[PDB]
Formats: sequence, C-alpha cells, structure tokens
Amino acid sequence: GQGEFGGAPFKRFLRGTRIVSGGKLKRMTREKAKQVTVAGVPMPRDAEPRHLLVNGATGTGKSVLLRELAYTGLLRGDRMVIVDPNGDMLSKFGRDKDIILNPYDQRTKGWSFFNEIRNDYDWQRYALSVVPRGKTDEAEEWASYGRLLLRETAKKLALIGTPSMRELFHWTTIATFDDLRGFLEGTLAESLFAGSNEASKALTSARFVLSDKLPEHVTMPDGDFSIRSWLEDPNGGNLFITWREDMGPALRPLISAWVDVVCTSILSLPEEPKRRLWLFIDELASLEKLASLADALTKGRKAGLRVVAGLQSTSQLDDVYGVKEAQTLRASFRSLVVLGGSRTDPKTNEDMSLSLGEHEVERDRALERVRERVVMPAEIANLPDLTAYVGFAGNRPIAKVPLEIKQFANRQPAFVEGT
Amino acid sequence: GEFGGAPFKRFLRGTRIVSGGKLKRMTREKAKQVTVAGVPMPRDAEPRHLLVNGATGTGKSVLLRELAYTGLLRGDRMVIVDPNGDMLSKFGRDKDIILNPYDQRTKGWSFFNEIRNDYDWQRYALSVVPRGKTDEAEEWASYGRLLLRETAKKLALIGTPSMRELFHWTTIATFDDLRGFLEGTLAESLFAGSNEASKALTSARFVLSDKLPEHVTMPDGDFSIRSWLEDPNGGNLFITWREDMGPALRPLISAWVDVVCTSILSLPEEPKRRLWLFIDELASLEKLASLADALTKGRKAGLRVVAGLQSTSQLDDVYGVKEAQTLRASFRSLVVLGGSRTDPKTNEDMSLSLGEHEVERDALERVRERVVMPAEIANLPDLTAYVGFAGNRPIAKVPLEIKQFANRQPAFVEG
Amino acid sequence: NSVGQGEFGGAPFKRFLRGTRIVSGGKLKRMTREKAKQVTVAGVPMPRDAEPRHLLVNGATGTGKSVLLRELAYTGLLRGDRMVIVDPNGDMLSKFGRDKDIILNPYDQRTKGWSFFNEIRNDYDWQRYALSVVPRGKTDEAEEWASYGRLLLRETAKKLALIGTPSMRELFHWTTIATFDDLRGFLEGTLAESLFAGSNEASKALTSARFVLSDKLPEHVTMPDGDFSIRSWLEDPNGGNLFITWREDMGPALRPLISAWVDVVCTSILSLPEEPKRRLWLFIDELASLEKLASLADALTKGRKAGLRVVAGLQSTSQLDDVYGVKEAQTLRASFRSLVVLGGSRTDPKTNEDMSLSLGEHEVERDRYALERVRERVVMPAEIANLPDLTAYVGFAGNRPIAKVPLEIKQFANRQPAFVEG
Amino acid sequence: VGQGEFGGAPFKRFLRGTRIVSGGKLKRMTREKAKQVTVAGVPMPRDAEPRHLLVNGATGTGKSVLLRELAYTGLLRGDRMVIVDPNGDMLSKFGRDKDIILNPYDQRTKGWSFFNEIRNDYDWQRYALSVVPRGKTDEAEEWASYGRLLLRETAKKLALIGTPSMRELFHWTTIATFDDLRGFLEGTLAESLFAGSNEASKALTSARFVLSDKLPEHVTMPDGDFSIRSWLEDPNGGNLFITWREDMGPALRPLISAWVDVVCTSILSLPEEPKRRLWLFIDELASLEKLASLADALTKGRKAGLRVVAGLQSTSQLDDVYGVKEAQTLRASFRSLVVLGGSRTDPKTNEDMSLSLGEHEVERDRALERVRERVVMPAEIANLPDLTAYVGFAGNRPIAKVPLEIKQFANRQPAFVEGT
Repeated sequence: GQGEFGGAPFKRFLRGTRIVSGGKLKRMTREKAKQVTVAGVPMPRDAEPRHLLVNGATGTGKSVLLRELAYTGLLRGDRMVIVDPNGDMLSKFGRDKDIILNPYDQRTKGWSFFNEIRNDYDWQRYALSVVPRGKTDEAEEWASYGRLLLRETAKKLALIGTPSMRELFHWTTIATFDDLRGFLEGTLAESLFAGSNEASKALTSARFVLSDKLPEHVTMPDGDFSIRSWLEDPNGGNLFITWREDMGPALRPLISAWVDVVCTSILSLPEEPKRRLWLFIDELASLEKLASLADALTKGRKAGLRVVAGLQSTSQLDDVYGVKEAQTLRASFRSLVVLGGSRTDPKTNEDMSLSLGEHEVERDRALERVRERVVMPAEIANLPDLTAYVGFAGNRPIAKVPLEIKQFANRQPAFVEGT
Repeated sequence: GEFGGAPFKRFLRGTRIVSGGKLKRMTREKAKQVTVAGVPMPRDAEPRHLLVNGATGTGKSVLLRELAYTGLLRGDRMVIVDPNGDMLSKFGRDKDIILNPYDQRTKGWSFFNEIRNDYDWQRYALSVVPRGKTDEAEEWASYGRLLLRETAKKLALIGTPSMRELFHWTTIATFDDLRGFLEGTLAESLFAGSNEASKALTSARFVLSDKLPEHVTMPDGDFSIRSWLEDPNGGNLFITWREDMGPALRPLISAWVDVVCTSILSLPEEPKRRLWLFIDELASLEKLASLADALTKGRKAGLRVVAGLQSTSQLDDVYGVKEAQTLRASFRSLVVLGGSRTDPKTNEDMSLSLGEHEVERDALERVRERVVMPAEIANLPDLTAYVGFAGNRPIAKVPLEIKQFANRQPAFVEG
Repeated sequence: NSVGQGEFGGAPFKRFLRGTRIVSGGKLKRMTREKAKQVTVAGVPMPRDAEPRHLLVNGATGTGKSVLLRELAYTGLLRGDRMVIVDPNGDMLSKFGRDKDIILNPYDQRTKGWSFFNEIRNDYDWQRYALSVVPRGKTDEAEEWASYGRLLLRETAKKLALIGTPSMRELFHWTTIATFDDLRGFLEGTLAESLFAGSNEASKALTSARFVLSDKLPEHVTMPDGDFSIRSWLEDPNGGNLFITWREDMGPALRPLISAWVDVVCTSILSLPEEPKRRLWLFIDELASLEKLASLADALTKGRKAGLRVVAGLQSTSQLDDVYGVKEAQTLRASFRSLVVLGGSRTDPKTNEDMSLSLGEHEVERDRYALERVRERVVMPAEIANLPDLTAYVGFAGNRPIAKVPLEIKQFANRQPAFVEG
Repeated sequence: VGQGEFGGAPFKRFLRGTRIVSGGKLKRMTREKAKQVTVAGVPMPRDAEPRHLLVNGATGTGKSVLLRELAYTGLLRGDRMVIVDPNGDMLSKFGRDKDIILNPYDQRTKGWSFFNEIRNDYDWQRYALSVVPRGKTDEAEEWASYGRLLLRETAKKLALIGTPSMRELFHWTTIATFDDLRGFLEGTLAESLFAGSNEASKALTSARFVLSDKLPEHVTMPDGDFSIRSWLEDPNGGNLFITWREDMGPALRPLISAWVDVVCTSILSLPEEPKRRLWLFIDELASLEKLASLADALTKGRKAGLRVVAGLQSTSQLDDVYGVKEAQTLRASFRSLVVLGGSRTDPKTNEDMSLSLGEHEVERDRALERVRERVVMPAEIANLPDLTAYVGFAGNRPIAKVPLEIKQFANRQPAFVEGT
C-alpha cells in the first residue's frame, strides 16, 4: 500500500477496490490498438461500447474531460454526435463536412421528424422522441394522449401530401376543438377523443402537451436532412447539436428529441462490425426523460455506440427520471469517473465514495484486518478541481489523476446568427 | 484460495464458498443435467427456478445460451423469449415454432385460440391487458379487461372472432355504437348511467387502444399455445422480435409469456414433463399477472424458469417494491454476474444476497464478514459469475465460456 | 464452552445469559411433551395452551409448508378435532376426507349447495356477511368503493329476501344488469333509495358499487344452490370437517368466493354458544392468497372461547403487506403467537434477515482462548438462506426455546378422489 | 454482583439509565400510606394515577387480567369508573345494582341519544365530534366534516321543532330525497353551504354517506333520558359498563366510540371537585375509532380526576387508526407503561418495547469496563412467558418484571341479558 492510498499504509491487500498511481494505470490500460484517453489514461478498447459516466459538481472539469475524449476519438477517425452547449466543441473540432443542428444557427441543416419516418411503426417511434416521457405517472398519461394526437395528425398530413410542421402545429393546437375533431375523423384517433367528458379532457391534455413540445420544431428551418440517413452515410461527418445557453430551457424539448432520435435510430442500422459511433452528452439531467436512451445503452453494442455522459447532480437525474429508473440508467454505464461533489453536498460525496468502494487490508499495529473506504467522502469534498478518479469497467484498479486543460484553436466560429 | 478475504482456521456458520471445481464435484449427479456456467445443476433445483442477476455485458445471454443448449442436448422442451432471434438462429430445429408478427415463418395466432371454457375469458384478458404499474393504472386496465372480455365474448358468439372487429368496436366505433354493441352483455349497464361510468368506458378504450394494435396486425391463424404445450411433439417456441421494435411489441410479447404461465396450470398431470421458460430480461416485459403463480405452482407441470435481470431497481419500477421482492424470492437458485461500479446499491444488494459467514482466525478471533464484498462484485471481471444453487450448497466463483454456435437457420425472415 | 454445542450453529459458549434459547429437537419434544393428547409440529408436540394462540408457518416455495400443515391436521384428526381446511386441489380431502365431511367447491359434484343468504339469522347479519362477500379494499379508495358495494349488496339482498325471492341470480341482475334507473326504482323503499341519487357524486357512488359487485358476485351466482349453512354446520356437534377446495388453474377466479367462506367461518364462530370443550381448527394454506379478510383479525384475537385454532402458511411476508397493507399485516402476523420458519430463498435476503431477527439474539459468555460477553443471532440470515428443504425452526409461544427439526414426508393413501367433476 | 433481576451479566456499579429492581423491591418502593390500586400486584403511586397507564401486549399476554385487577382494587377503594367492557365480563363480576349499562341489545341498558347531552349551543358541534369521529385520512376527515355540519344543523332544527328523534334525524340525513333534505335545511346554517355548485352537492352526498355509516346503531338504540354528563355529575351515580357481544363489535364500533368520546369531552365541563376520582378503562385503544377528545382528556383531565387505563395489543394498529404522528402523541400522553411483550412473529414491536424500557450504563469487572446495554433485550420480550409483565411507572422509578395472578371472581350478575 503506497502513497496512492490516502489512508494508512498497509502490509497486504486482501479484497475490494485496488487503487494505483496514474502512471501505473496508464501502463495497465495501454493497449496495442489506437485508444482514446480519459484524463490522460488510455481507455480499454473493450470498455468503449460499455459507456462512461462522468460525475462531478460544477467547475470540477467535466467539459474538459469530455473535450479530451472527443478529441482523441477524432484523432482516431471516429464519428460522433455531440450535445454541444454554446458550440464550444464545434468551434474547436468542426470540420467542413460536419453537421450542425441548431434552429438559430445559419449553418444548421433543415429538419422535422417527418424526415425520419420510413415504415408505419416509425410514427410512434419518433412521437416518443418529440414528446419525451412524463416526469410523473400522470404527466406521462397526458404525454400519452399527446403522442396519439401527434402521430395520427402527422400521419394524415403526410398522406394528404402536406407534411408541414406549421400545419401539424395548427391542427394540434390552433384549430378549434371541433375542427380538429373533424380533421381526425377517419383516423385511429377519431373516436378515442370523443364520446365523453373524459375523452374531451384527454384531447385538451394532448393539445397542451403538444403546445409545449412542438414550438421549436415549427420555428426550426425546414430541410430534407435525415438523422437516420446521416447515420447510415459512411462519409457523413460528425453531428454538433448546439444552442446558446440563454435559450437552453426553450430548446430543451427539441434537443431532447434529437438525442432520442439518435438513440432509437442506431437500433435500426445494418450489421456493421467496424462501426464506431460516439454520443457525447454534456449533462444527462438537463435533457428530458428520454424514451430510448436506456435501450441504446443496453442494446447498441452491435451498432458500435459509445456513450459518454456528464452528470453534475445525481439528485437532479432522480428528479428527471425518478429514483428507480435513474439508478437503472446510471447502472447502464460500466465505466465511471469521479470529479467529486461540492462540500455543500455531503450526500453526493458519500455516494461517490461508496461507488469507489472499500478494500479489506492487513496492517502492522500483530496484524489487523481492516475494511475501509479507498477514498473517504471527505477526500472527495476536498478534491482540487481538475482532478479525477478513474474507474474503468471490469477488474481494474482506480487511480487519482489530474486533468490537463489542453488548448485548442478556434477552427470555426462557435455560433453564426441565422437570418 | 476461493475466499477473497484473509484465510481462516475454522468455518463456523453462514455461506460456504468453494472452488469452481469442487462445486462441480458436489453438484455432479447420476442423471443427465444442464449446466450453469459449467456447473451441473442439481436436478431438484431445476423446477425451483434460477434468477440470473447482472449488469449489461456481464454475460447473462451467454449463460442462458449454455443453459438452453445443455437442456436441448437432454431433449427438454422449452419456450425462449429470444431477442433478435439469436437462439432461434443457433438452435431452431425444423419442427420448432416461431411467434413474431413480422417474421414470415411465424404461426398465426390471436388470444381467441386459447379460449376453451368460460372462465378463460378473464384468464386471458389478464394476459392481453397486463397489470397496471400503479393502483390507478390497474383500475383502468380493469375496465379495459371488462370491455375486452365482454366484447370478445360476444364476437365469439355471433361467430366473428375477428381481432379486426374487436379493435373496431373497442376503439373505433362511436361511443354510442359501442354502447349498443354491448347491450345484452354483462358490460351493458356497467358502462352506462353516470359520468363515472362514461369515464370508465373512455378509460377502457384507451387501455385497449394501447394494448391491441399488435394483436390486430398479428398474422392470424389457428395456432394455440395451450394445444402446443399439450402436444408431446410440438417442438420448442421461439418468441422473437427485432430490437428496434421492442417497445411496440412489449405488450404482445408480454401477452405470450403470460399465456404460457397460466396455461401450464391447466396441463394434465404428467410426472415426467419438463418445460423450460427462458426470459432474457424479466424487467423488460410488462407486469405479468400469472408469472408469480407459475413460479410457485408449476412444479407438478415440470415448469423450469430461467430469467435474466439486469436491474433490480427496474423490476421494482415495473412490479412495485413489494411484489418485485415476492417475485425475486420465487426463484430459489441465484447467479450474480455483478453490478456496475456506478451502481453501488446493487453491488451491496448482491453482496448481501451472497451472505456472510462466521469464522475463527488468528487467542483466536470470531468474526462475521461478507463472503463477497460489494467492492469485489464491482470489480468482477466480465464473464465471471457466482453460482448459488438452492438449499444447503456453497457458492463458487466460476468463469463463463463463450461457446461458439453455428447458425443453423436465419435469425429473422421478413414477411 | 460446553454449551451451544450441537444445536447452536455459532461458536460454543460457557454461559447463556439472556434471549433466545436454542435446543435440540429431541430436548424440545421432551419439554413440550404433555399428559393430554397433543398434535405435532414437525414431530414436536404442540403445547396445548399454544393451540388457541395460533401458528404461523413461514417459508418460501417448496420449503415444506404443506407437509407441515398436513401433519398438524392429521394428528389433530387422530385426536378427533373438528376442522375447516382451505384445501388447494383437494389434496387433504383426498387423504383425510371421510363420508360425513363437507365440501365447498362450485365445480365439484360433491359440493354442498350454498349462498350467503343461508347465514342470515338477525338483521345485523346483512352487513356482517356483506363484509365477507365484499372483502376490504386493498387501498383506502378501493375500500370506499367496496363500502358502496356492501350498501348496494345488503339493501338489494335484504329486499329480495323480503319479497321471498332470495336468488343470487336475481341479486346479480339487479346489482349489475338492471339499468341504472330500474335499479334505482328497485331500491326505492330501502335504506339505499336516496343515498345513490341526487347528485353526480351519488351516481358515481352507485356506479362504483356496481363494479365491485360485478367483480365479487360472479362465482356466488354460479355456485350450486342449496340450504347448507356454515353457521349451522359449526353448531352441529356431529358435523364433520369442511374442505374448501378448488383446482388451481381457477384460483384467481375463485379468490373472492373462497375468501368469503373463510371470512364467514371467522365471523360465525364469534356467535357460537359457549362450549368450553369445543376445538375447531382453521387451516389456511397461504394467508396472502386470500383477499384482505374483514374478520380474520378478530377471530385470531377473540376466538379462544370458541376454541378456534388457526394454522396459516405464509410464503411471502411482502405479499401479505401488499394485501393488508404494512401496518395491518404486521398486526395480523403479530396475532399468531407460535412461529415456524422454513427459511426464505437466497434471492430474498430481506426476508431471511426478517426471519433471523424474529428468531432473535442471545447474550452469551465465551472463553477467549478472560471471558467475553457477546450478543448474536441464534440463527444467522445466511443460515436460513442455506437451510436444506424440509427443515424447520419451531418456536412455540411463551418462554420456550427454539429447535431446528426436520420435516418427515409421511405418506397418506388416497381415501377419496381429490376432485369430482360436476 | 448485579443480581437476579437484570437478565444480562451482573455488574459492579450502576451509572445511569433505567434501573431494574425485583418485584418485591418495587412494591416496597411504591407502597404508600393512602389506599392504593395495584398493577400486577404492585401498588400504583397515587400521583401516577391521573397521569394514565398504557398496557401494551400481544393477544393472550394478560392485558384483560391486569385491567380486571386494577378495576377491582379501584372498586375496593370506592372509586367511580367507566369500563369499555367486551362481552360484559367485568359487568358480570363487578356490576352492582346501582350501576349503569349501555348496550343497545341488553335489556338492562339505559335509554340514550346524543340529544341528551346538549346543554348549550356549542354542545352541538362538541358532540357531533363524538358521533362522527375523526376520519382515518385527511380526505375521510373532510367528508366527516361535512357529515358533522349536516348532523348538527339537522339535529339542531329537530330539537327546535320539538321532535328530537333519532329516527327522524336519520330519515332526513339519509332517506329523504336530496331536494327534500335541502328544503328541510332551508333556514339553517347549512342551507346555502350545501347548494350552488356540483362541489356543494358532492359535499352533501359525502355527508349523507358518513351519517349513513355512523348513525344506524344510534337509531336502533333504545331511547331514554339517560345523560352521561348528568351521570358524571351525580355523586351517588354508580359505575358505567359499556358492553357488547363480540360478534357485533364492528357494527357497534361507532356507537361505542361515541360514548367513550362523550365521556372524554364531558369531564372537561365538570365543576371543580378536588376529591373526584374517575377511571376510564379501555380494553383496546386501537379497536375504537379515531377519537376527537381522547387526547385532551389525557392532557387536561387532571383537575377532573380522570384516570385512564388503556390496553394496546398492536402499536401498528393504533398508527393505522390515528396516523403515525398523532398515534405517537397519544401514546406519549400515558405517563406509566406496562409491557406484556409482543409475539415472536413481531420483532419490530419487541424492539419497540425493548427501547421503551431503555438502556443503562454500567461498570463491570473484565480493569473495569463501561458498557451501555438494553435492560431488557428484544429477545427477552419475545420469550416472555404469558401473564408476566414489566411495570414502569411514571417519573424516576425503576422497572420490575412481575407475574400476573389470575384471581378468580364469582359472577355477581349475568354478563348479557337479551333485550326485549
């Protein structure tokens, strides 16, 4: 037990979590093939499609660690989608062949979920992306009505030839109740939304849900861009989802929609043994409760999906997905990075400490067997910023390593106001 | 050697851990057996079920594949909830069955094919409309089943057991027309008379509009899962689906699994019958109405259930904390492939399930400790499992072997 | 350290101080052995004074609960005791059923004819047995509806009995088939006339009642009719034993009917005339499979004068919480004074900890090679998780030590067919 | 060197916490000059009487025996008392000729209706609170609230028009048509409150249902002019036995609860009488409804000389009736405790009773060691032989494990006498 373990040195390590020096770990994870790095430590190739969760408070260095991972991944020639706040990564790594999705950036592609519909089963599939899962069981009940209204109205507008978001928005939120009812006639939603006060209530509810989710889909520049098509296009570049932060709350549902689209879509890609696709989520708890994320993290190995998500508050993720599902979600990331919580959040520091784990050891007093936290909650609360604990999936020791704020030159403007 | 902690002088009580080899030696029996991570399964443990708990990528599919394989080598019949037809492509024989609305080789089916007696109506309505997540959601499901069983019962009477017609009436016909159709059935007056009754009907329509879709588009036929179970030949059943269509087929796939679960309870007394039920992921299905009884009352029918579980937290979400516990407790044998290090709560849970032991070491010292620390589970290499069979048997840390199986058929064939 | 050797799975000790004492099966049999004729629990004679304080048999599936209950019932029959048995698949009926015994199973040729009408003696019996037909709601709201259902039930049935037509078919028609309006008219003249009319709330209440009754009454309607009265049967000294059977593929459908019968028994014994020598057993295979009974609790608490002895199996304490709710489920379990632990599954460490705790700890002094005082579980949760099947921990009420004893699968020949299609 | 009363290891010195003493030693300590009542043979400190006693124990542990002994010794002292007496057991043993009986189905019962307790105008809500006890849930209590409004206004009017009939009250509140009731209510405070919107109609409907559940037994109750308030004030009044045959417990639950609550509110109005001593025996606290006045009676009845003794078989059941918070406050209102032990099937309760008994800090030989431990382990409570109790009086008194004696009492009267 060396100067890597912050506690008392020991004679022998019995069981539990082993802690090693940053150098030792880099030595251990170093592999023949080209690798991406996590805080200077090469990531085991087999760990990539098992995902990485970067947990740490504000200012701890999450964006720095994600920037480095994206970079080294780019150096290896990997394709990737990046939920990029303020277009930071777009400005540093954006190539000419790359895509931009941002309703207010002039360089943005034109799109509407209509562009992702291939089969009839895709209507509900993407209605689930446009209208994410409700926060509460009741909110999800409403969302359920909203999706019905959405998929039926949209399916019809597509049939009559005018797949216009402006139209869809008019019918679902502007047309009088009765006119809407009439428009619905002939669709699976005709009768379901009529006959009782309950049915009328369900319709009213659906209207309200769509009135909240659709707005930005409307104002979003039209085009033929298809995320599904883009994913299949080998020569497709990388996708940068950007937005100015003063408009985060407004774009929350559109951005969530795009992330979810990617998540469901990869499950439809043709068997491609060599494909490697990254999905960078700056902050997992800032998006809405996504419907397909969980499955993408569990079933996207065949598609070569590699998800890297930052999380500033485990508590916020519980608020968004609910406690049970938030745990299942976090449990779907096999590799972890702890940047530490704030000393104002002892509950999170304990969680991170627990996550890192205990070790059983023998020390010279004869000999004493002692179980202890490899990293105490207090050590985490006092972690200097830009310092991280790296715990890759499987039987690997953890290591306290420092993050380096590499400098990257602006290869492109982060934002270009759309006219 | 096998115990990760400090070696000891004497074992007193609790969980005994043993080497993989020693366990194989202990579990080894005369009769032909199936294997769990290479460990022969005690014959008596088969009908007491096995729960394979482990995070993503820990090797659950591999373990279930081995188990199924060895059970096949023994000539055992089985039903397999098979995602992407992986097991169908490897073990599907020519006499075997396929249930998949989008696969050309699928059998035709509608729950109507399972009705023999009058009580079967509610029995299978429970399959088509699984238990609600919440008490309120189950209240609506309850109305949905009423509307379903009464509508379906009448169609069967007039001679038109059409899934298409069922769907029409339950969700397309106008409120008033449906009302008229229901006249003469037990649901006539129950759905009329007050706002509350109208609300109930509306709720029913919505439930059925969510559950029935895939039953309607399902290629129709005369195939009966009950008749299948009785048929000594029958073959094996592979319930497949392409994963990009999982969420849409969730209710139909759940319906089939539940149909099996209730149906075995009606099978004629058959002492040597052996039937396996492989569920890739228990928490991905809806809250099944008959699983629990099937796990508790299926010994006489020879039902052997093997279910994977990636998140205990997710099962709680689907069944509720109380009922999920009862459900997990219904499996007598356990396998732990370990949680992620991002889920310390689950590692603690598996550690606790593995158990403590009281031991003497060193003026000797008496100590109680976990045979397997939560931290040992979080650092478990993938394809490594802890096998804890039912009864008084020690546990063992054994490696899983990725056996290679050649494709003896195509996983999916579009219709 | 010449103590704890053999019985106690932990380290042998010098002196026992306080807490739970564990003894060998042989020694317990020695200690509970009594002069009078006794029934046995896993081969251990049950203290006579413990009989009317009830027994809870807790254990996961396959642990041997049925074997234990079978043994207890058998030894009780050898002593000539009367008993009611909730008998799944008529297993006990097939082995212990005699000619003078009764059967209640709507689909068995041998069943007696019955309807709750047969139990009405006084005016207060209408609500009393309405509580049996319509068990307590799972939730507060569900119970509110059941409440409206009992109101609709007792008033409708009361009138049918008055006009001379006590028909379950007529009762079912009015309560769930007749139109809202006709029902209202039928109710005119009854206590339910105006309670179900006048506002949307009242209409909603009526609608709710209809639904409850639509769920509960079915099997009562199809139940072969007759004049058999469980109350009269209990009072009949020469009455035999009652077997409540059903084929398991029909358990769910029969749940409310069977629950009704069990509850009828529980309320009725409280009305039995004082008979100091009366001994009546109630065997419940699985307590959590029945509905939330309205009278079980009082029967477990106030039935000693009637000579009521209840033996209930329980596979999941969690399932019981789900049926009765956590508070009431605890109170219910606490109503049984003697306990048997057949051990949970290793997949359920929470129940094993529960069972371990229930068995209790002991404080003991041990030689360190200078004495050490230590508190510990007599039985570790892990010991319960590794308990071989057909093994039980018997803990009788009062100051009795516990013992780890094996269950013997005694063989009984079929003295009658389990089920006879009707 | 710690002695035979503490079940654990003997110790050198006692430092702090709960002291356990032998039964004999405690009797010696609590023994007083004045005449006393006994708890499991232990004389009860006179100052502990008006601070109440809670007898906690599973079924068959001996609660009824203990309460019977207490009542008996209280009678020997000439104390007046109200007894919630199941099956008339105590009535049959201690019932004198001058005593009162309240039981709708016993021929010896007095005639009564809550109308008999109304003196002032504020008594209408006061006793409506007795007839319609607190709701189990916040919503149930909202309905109960509407029920009390309907009850007090309807009853107030019937009293005015001269026909204070329970049958009339019941007709209007649950039989008359919605509209007729509305008309009857015109002119009362409830006229407009129950009209004007769907919400108002819903409230009225709710009230009807509540009353339909609570009033039945009040209607069938033999009428008479007996007043519990007047009885309490009557010096020469005897004792009151509230009896019922157990097969009718559920049906009588609301009526019996009403009577118990009537007593609880009523003593708060009794004239200042320094020498008054009145006992209230409740066989099982959690079997009654959620009483509205019990709490105040336990807290403000010392001036009236109220002494409450209540049995409690399940603390969990009391939580169910009163709610966890209020149930705790209620139990905390009893200053003296008796533990007869839980069942071994209820380790949670045994831990509760163990904790209640408390720990002690002690010094033992084994250099000396300071140790904190439970005076009574949860396991000792689970193995407690029946008819054995731990007595812990209020204040700074040690506890003691004492056995209960099943004294025999001869039937001085029939327990029940079929009405009519």
